[PDB]
Amino acid sequence: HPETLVKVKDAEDQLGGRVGYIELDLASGKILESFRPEERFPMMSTFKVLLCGAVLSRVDAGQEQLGRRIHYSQNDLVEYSPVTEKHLTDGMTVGELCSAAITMSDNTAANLLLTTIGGPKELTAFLHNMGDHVTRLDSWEPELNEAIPNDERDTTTPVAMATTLRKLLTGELLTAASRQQLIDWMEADKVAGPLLRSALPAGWFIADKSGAGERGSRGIIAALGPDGKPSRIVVIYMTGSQATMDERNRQIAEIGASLIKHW
Ligand SMILES: [Ca+2]
Repeated sequence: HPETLVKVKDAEDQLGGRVGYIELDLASGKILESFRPEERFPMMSTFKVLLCGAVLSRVDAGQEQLGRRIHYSQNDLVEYSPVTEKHLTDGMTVGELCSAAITMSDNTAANLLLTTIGGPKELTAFLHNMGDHVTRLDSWEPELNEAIPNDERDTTTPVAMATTLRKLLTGELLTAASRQQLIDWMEADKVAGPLLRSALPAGWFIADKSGAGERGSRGIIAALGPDGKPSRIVVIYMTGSQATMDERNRQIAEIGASLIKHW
């Protein structure tokens, strides 16, 4: 039952392309283990957590309200909008849109939220303005989903993403209420069952967000730990192969099993 780094390397052997991995201690931020920590990978829908971090930062600044209701039209709807397509008459609140973006990966929700802050370059500026000079969003949905890398638009690195996620979930960049709101949305993720959650023992906490894309791309960002309390950040990305979805999923689940068994 392989050690985590051994399993990550084996996943890469099996899949082709690259697999990147990092594990951070949540309390201290120290890197516990890594593979390809500074190499770029497509974020895919993992960006939607960062987007809601930016929205919450605006809430904390008095520039946005989670209860603000956004109406939109049929023409706004893009691929993979399972929540927003149901609310053409009533619209959705900003907070509902973040729940849809994170928990269901809803693409129209993400686009609507990106509009509230001025687009992908403004999300990049938010990241830069928190000290992440690596991660960048360039595209809207579903173009992000539809894209082949190209290989620097819409990328992060395992360490930049992990670092950034820790800064959103801990410390004081966001208020206590906003850090808790963000982790709640991630805890409520509905579409990442095949990944880390498949390996998760009973009684553990997990808050996560997955992604998938063309050229064998798959990823997950998570805060997890035993006894109902997160205590580590894990980030896993893969890209650059011909792997099927079932194959990508199985490898992420097996990395997950190794990290749990060696915790
Ligand atoms: Ca290799």
